[PDB]
Amino acid sequence: KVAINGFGRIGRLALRQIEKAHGIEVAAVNDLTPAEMLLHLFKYDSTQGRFQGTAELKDDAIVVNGREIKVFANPNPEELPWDVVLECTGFFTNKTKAEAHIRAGARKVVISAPGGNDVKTVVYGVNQDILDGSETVISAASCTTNCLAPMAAVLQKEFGVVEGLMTTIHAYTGDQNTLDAPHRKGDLRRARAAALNIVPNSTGAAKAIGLVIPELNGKLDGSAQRVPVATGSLTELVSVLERPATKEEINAAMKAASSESYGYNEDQIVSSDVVGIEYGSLFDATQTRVMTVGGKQLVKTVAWYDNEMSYTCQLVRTLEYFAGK
Amino acid sequence: MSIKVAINGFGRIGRLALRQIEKAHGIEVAAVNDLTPAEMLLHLFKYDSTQGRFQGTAELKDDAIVVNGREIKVFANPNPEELPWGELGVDVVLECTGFFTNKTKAEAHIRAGARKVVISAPGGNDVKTVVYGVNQDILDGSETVISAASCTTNCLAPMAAVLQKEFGVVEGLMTTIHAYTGDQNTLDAPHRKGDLRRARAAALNIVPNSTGAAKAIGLVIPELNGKLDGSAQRVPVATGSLTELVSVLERPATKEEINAAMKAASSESYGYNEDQIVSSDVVGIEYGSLFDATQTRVMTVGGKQLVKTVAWYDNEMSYTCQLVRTLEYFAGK
Amino acid sequence: MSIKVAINGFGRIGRLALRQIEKAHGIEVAAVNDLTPAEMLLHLFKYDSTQGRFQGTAELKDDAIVVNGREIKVFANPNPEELPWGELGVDVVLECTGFFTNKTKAEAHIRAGARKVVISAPGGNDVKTVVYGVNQDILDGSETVISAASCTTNCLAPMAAVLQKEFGVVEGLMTTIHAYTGDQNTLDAPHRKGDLRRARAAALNIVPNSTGAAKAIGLVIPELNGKLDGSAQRVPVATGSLTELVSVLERPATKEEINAAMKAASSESYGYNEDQIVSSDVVGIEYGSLFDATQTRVMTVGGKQLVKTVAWYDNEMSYTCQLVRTLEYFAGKI
Amino acid sequence: HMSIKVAINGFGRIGRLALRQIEKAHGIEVAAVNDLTPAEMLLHLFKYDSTQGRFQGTAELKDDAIVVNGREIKVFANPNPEELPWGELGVDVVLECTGFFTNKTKAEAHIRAGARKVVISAPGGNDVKTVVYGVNQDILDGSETVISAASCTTNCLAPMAAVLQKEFGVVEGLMTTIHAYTGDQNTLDAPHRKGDLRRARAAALNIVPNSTGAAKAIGLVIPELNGKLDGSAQRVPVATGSLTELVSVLERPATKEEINAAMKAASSESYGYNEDQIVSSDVVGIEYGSLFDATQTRVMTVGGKQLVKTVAWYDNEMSYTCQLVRTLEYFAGK
Ligand SMILES: NC(=O)c1ccc[n+]([C@@H]2O[C@H](COP(=O)([O-])OP(=O)(O)OC[C@H]3O[C@@H](n4cnc5c(N)ncnc54)[C@H](O)[C@@H]3O)[C@@H](O)[C@H]2O)c1
Ligand SMILES: NC(=O)c1ccc[n+]([C@@H]2O[C@H](COP(=O)([O-])OP(=O)(O)OC[C@H]3O[C@@H](n4cnc5c(N)ncnc54)[C@H](O)[C@@H]3O)[C@@H](O)[C@H]2O)c1
Ligand SMILES: NC(=O)c1ccc[n+]([C@@H]2O[C@H](COP(=O)([O-])OP(=O)(O)OC[C@H]3O[C@@H](n4cnc5c(N)ncnc54)[C@H](O)[C@@H]3O)[C@@H](O)[C@H]2O)c1
Ligand SMILES: NC(=O)c1ccc[n+]([C@@H]2O[C@H](COP(=O)([O-])OP(=O)(O)OC[C@H]3O[C@@H](n4cnc5c(N)ncnc54)[C@H](O)[C@@H]3O)[C@@H](O)[C@H]2O)c1
Ligand SMILES: [Cl-]
Ligand SMILES: [Cl-]
Ligand SMILES: [Cl-]
Ligand SMILES: [Cl-]
Repeated sequence: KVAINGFGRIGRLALRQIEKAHGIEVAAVNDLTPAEMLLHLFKYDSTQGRFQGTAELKDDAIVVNGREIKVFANPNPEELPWDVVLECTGFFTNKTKAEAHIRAGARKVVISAPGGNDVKTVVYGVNQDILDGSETVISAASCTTNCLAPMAAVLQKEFGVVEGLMTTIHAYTGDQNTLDAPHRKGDLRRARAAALNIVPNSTGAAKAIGLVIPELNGKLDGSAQRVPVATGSLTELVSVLERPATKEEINAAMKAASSESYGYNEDQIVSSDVVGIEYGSLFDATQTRVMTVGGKQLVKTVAWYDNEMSYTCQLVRTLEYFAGK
Repeated sequence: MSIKVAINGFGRIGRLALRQIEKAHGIEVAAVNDLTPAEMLLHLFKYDSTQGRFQGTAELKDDAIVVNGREIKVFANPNPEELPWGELGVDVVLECTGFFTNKTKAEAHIRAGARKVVISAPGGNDVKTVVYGVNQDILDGSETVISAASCTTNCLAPMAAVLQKEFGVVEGLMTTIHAYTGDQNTLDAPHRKGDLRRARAAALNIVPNSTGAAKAIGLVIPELNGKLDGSAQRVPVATGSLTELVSVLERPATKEEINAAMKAASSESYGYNEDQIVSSDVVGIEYGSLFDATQTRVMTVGGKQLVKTVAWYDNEMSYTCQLVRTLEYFAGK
Repeated sequence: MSIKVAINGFGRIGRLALRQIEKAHGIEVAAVNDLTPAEMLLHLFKYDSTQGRFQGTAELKDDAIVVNGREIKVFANPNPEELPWGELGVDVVLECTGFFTNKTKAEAHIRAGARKVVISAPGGNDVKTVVYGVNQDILDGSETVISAASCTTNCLAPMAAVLQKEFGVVEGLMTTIHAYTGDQNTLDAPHRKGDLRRARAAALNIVPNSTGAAKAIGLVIPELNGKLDGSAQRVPVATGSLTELVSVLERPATKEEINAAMKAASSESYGYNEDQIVSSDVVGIEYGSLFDATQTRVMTVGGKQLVKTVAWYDNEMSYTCQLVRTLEYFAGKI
Repeated sequence: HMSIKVAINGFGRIGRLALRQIEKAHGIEVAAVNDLTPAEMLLHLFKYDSTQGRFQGTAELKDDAIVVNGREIKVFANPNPEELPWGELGVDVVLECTGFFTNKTKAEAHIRAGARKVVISAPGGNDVKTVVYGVNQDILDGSETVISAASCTTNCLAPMAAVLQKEFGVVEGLMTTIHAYTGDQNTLDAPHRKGDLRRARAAALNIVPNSTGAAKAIGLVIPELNGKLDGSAQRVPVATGSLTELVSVLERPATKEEINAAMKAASSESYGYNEDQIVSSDVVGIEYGSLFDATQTRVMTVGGKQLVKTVAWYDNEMSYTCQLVRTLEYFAGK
């Protein structure tokens, strides 16, 4: 029995994915918007396509595949009439703010974002075992961490990482402006028209990797380039390894760790081929480069992800695992 | 002493208005007001994704931007009552926020000490609406708050004026094919005003939306009152737009007669085009409307004629230039 | 005995045509022809920027693709009369290259031994032109080359049929607001066919361009012969379109009457929509045309009425489904 | 006492912008252009440009010529350079901008037609010297007939890579150019002429991985970096304007400030220095071949080991064009 705070991109897609899930179901959503607008945006999606199911608005609820889900329009989480709250508003990104859902009535909580260093942070398929169930607020990290972590863990376990720099070439998101206009958080680059620009912007995914993979703590950093695609992204990591490697060995080790969370690709795919996938990360063997200069090696590895759907499915896999405890 | 202008809302229209007034003689911007620190505003003034780098010097100071050496005071007060327009000797306020679009709200600037307001949007019917080059003569000087109409109205009005004078208009339906604007969302998300179509990702969609522009032609040209209506389709270009009018005229016409009549009426406000241009060629033009003779169609069936005429506009720069022309005329009179 | 189809031009329409024919019974694609090695065609069949991954299996063999376990021979002959259509027993060619869009050019396939050709485009004024759901009865099977018209005609025709049948049309002007297509350049560059507007960067511009969909409507709906014309505005969406028709009707009308008549005429080819949808909601629909009742306008000024009706279409998938409906109907008589 | 008379082969993105730039130059003038198209189309694309704006000058048509700022420029449409009247017109240098003659034997056709020298607007193979103006133009000794102005990415990377090599020493480095899409990509998903499965995909819809030899070419432009760099490209949906990231291991310790101060110290007309929070569209139309962005400099130190990222912007159109013109003027002066 799950509940979704923030019926945004992540919140609405989560409901779509939970609709296919057993033993947990979305019982209620909360947003800042009337139900008619939430229902419309659930049914019709510019990048994820039409919802595959029935969705109609009843009195104070929406009916998805025959079942009723209550809808609320409150900007105060403490005043929510609440087992697990998917926190997807983007405004309660730490334990103190997310503790307000617990004092609204609900037991546990999964923050759909980095939740700080005082909350356990799980990338499903990498370190979900660190959870023992007694946690009240957990974090599923960022979209980029879920892409970076499986690739980086394999590099750490199989060769060891001295250090690495990341570049995520990222779809634009709603925290960028449609056209040039003042930006709420003072970011001079996110203020620019999103669909017209390559936009450099900072990201902490690589620096914070130690929360998911302790043995990479302090070894990675990087930054982002936002580009005019509405969803679909990739993460490059340029690293110095501790032992020699070939492109073939690197790719072979990637394939060995492939799972429902970590896909392995050998086709000449582009970003739109990645829209809607359910892997949290899709390794691209075609982009692996090991460059050797006088015995010294420098390595580039690349993984794709749908920053929307890839993260949503990871959010649901982690949500399911956390519930089984 | 120059006419002293203050800009309320340093947005798309506000910033370009500053650019155009910088090149004008006899008038200068003394202050701008917005919701933002001066550093964010200065950056957006220098760098523009569709209109190019600012061609001039622009520097940051303590609560001010210095444009071509001149200090422009920067305020960040969302209540226009409290702005020091009186203290600064402001003559005219360009009201460009999108939030003070009627007579009583815009009169807060006059209570703050300014003499006149021009609203950069439709301002209600108890405020005169001026499309420069069509009906500015309706001003008699005693007005305090006026409107420069919408971007689309400034595009349609000169085209409709020629059709009415030369042939007479029975009725007409407009379709504006419009660049997306800041009132549309970057990605699918809740929309503040409840618009299920403006809620959708702007650069991904053909987005139908309503507009009162064709109805308001009935105000700029009274002999067209109740005769026009239309709608909009927002499309994924960041600026640059066109207006189509399908009309029933009262007298027979040919494609050549319509085009010749458009050219004869061309001016600094109403341009005349015969090239095979597309919307990006229209970015940054200074005509309020650019008639496209290549798209004129007069279709005759059993004596009955149905006419399509098309004009381009940069919904940003074209409108800004009409806004500045009206401002200069209004400040003189 | 299944109806054997070949696809000439494995492009946007050609590849989607294979997807739809794969789901059909009694008809199957035996071969495709393009100017390209099979790996490139297999790759593009599998991966599609606007229509999504192929929902099925697709693998490469020697100069052939295997779709859902079935071999489809692949050819690369740019001259269609040298294709082995007769030898393979090909009943119908879907002509989707954009280079053989009249009777003389498309007859190459009959010279190569195929029995019938359907052109996925306007085929000129001297070939039967069919919008499925409007006029497929004009076919008796003895035709050798027919046209399924353009994407816009399949959008315009069902809407215009209702207006003509229910109210009578004096005249009308169309505007299609259309996704950019492959006949426009990626960036500003010389254009092969000399069009100064299609030369411009497709995804940066509103691009006026001509279209014969309304002017040629008389081939599909005889009572509208010579009564419509119109034009296009190409805009930066990669697929998905709408058609506006501004018309003068012969008798008075209300928006509700127009909308009710559209819904009454709705079918698998002609959808009826009442939601506040935008173009991306229309990518991948199977209606040839989706009428939008929210955009209907009847304007009355001193008794005189001017009418606007608007219909959506996925110029890719909407047209493809119309092409396959026409193909199936044509093959059941051939 | 005669101005340098230039012919432009390929009136494309680079060809047309080169004409704009040469019009502003003293001592050099365009005498003719050649393409595959009638003069009306070339004139139209010269006046109107979706990313670089309207031409700021006069441009009119005549009988098989364009008149730019009052001066006549002859227009030809012959696709074999052997037959061009380069000798008869006294053409000193040909800017080879077609993308179809990017090696020495193909480009020497302009010499056989009567021209004295050729500059290829692209990598030209290894038996043609590759010149990035401001980095290595002194390698020309005058005896060259055919030279290359390299690629846009090589012109972006080279001044940045030169400062790091001279000031700190470079062990190795990997490049990623995040690059505007170009005309070698398809408008929508379609077969690709050269068999590239990613450039086959819709350009304005995708992040498109693609290979580039730019980082390897630095080993030719800056011989002390031979064999030390490689990299690749991601084409993204902006119509022009790009950046190049370099992740490198240096030979001596460095800080962000030292790296930036050295970049600023080397700035010139070719190599710009930026400290503002700019995005790609701010770079459209710049005349630097490379614009270093001090705001993206990163030095990461982990247990004494350092890894360095430096980033430079470029307008792959105008930045390269101005580099092309500088190289032309220098090459023409010998
Ligand atoms: N968008 C992505 O690609 C992405 C990827 C990974 C992680 N995330 C994270 O997920 C979170 C949500 O981002 P998003 O993409 O859904 O953006 P969004 O703008 O689509 O989602 C926010 C939604 O919640 C609503 N909302 C805002 N404040 C609220 C409040 N106080 N109470 C209730 N509803 C409120 C908004 O109206 C909107 O519908 C953020 O923390 C973001 O960093 C997003
Ligand atoms: N953009 C166009 O094409 C266009 C064309 C014609 C007319 N207009 C009209 O011009 C007006 C402005 O449009 P825009 O496109 O420039 O919008 P915008 O969002 O780009 O700019 C509006 C600015 O006003 C500021 N603002 C908002 N509320 C404020 C307040 N209370 N006090 C001070 N500053 C405040 C915002 O911070 C923002 O910078 C609107 O009324 C719009 O309808 C726009
Ligand atoms: N794209 C649409 O929205 C749309 C809609 C309706 C109708 N149509 C029509 O369908 C046709 C194809 O359009 P498209 O968009 O699919 O084009 P496309 O460019 O995507 O596909 C054309 C294909 O034909 C191939 N081809 C070209 N010349 C050939 C030859 N001589 N022999 C064999 N193959 C050849 C090309 O290599 C390419 O794969 C055109 O007539 C077009 O007007 C297209
Ligand atoms: N676009 C960039 O950012 C960029 C940057 C640096 C270098 N370059 C290089 O410059 C060259 C041109 O690139 P572009 O982007 O201008 O391409 P383009 O497609 O815009 O221009 C090529 C032009 O050459 C013409 N042409 C082709 N074959 C011809 C022939 N046989 N004879 C005469 N004219 C012919 C074409 O009609 C076209 O106008 C390529 O080698 C490219 O790699 C491009
Ligand atoms: Cl970095
Ligand atoms: Cl309407
Ligand atoms: Cl028309
Ligand atoms: Cl690489």
